[PDB]
Amino acid sequence: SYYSTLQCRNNHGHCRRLCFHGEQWIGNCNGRHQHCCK
Ligand SMILES: CCCCC(=O)OC[C@H](COP(=O)(O)O)OC=O
Ligand SMILES: CCCCC(=O)OC[C@H](COP(=O)(O)O)OC=O
Repeated sequence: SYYSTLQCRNNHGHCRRLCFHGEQWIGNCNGRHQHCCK
């Protein structure tokens, strides 16, 4: 329930529903529609 979020944040990412301009969607975080944006 936490490891995808942690892996995202440990690899320069932030969990968002929509990535910011210039960010890449590299995986998902935990929780619904929470996307890892780097
Ligand atoms: C508000 C979440 C608090 C943790 C929880 O209830 O566990 C359920 C899921 C488990 O992780 P998933 O990525 O499978 O949703 O956590 C995320 O909502
Ligand atoms: C139906 C579950 C969708 C979760 C997903 O990872 O993929 C779809 C994403 C969901 O994120 P949204 O921000 O669009 O809701 O859509 C991206 O375009």
